Amino acid sequence: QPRRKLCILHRNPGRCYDKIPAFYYNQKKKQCERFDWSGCGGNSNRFKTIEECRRTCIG
Repeated sequence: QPRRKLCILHRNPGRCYDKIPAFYYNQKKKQCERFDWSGCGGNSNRFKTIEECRRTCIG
């Protein structure tokens, strides 16, 4: 599947009040998608740019 195991993690915004535009890898759809990261919490399936998501999880 994806290149790394962090790529399978379920998307998680965390529990803070910010809304930071980021990407995560969507295993089910096989693509990088947008989400808003809250500023704390979350898991390592989160990238600042789509390019970063793509290289890391897709190639």
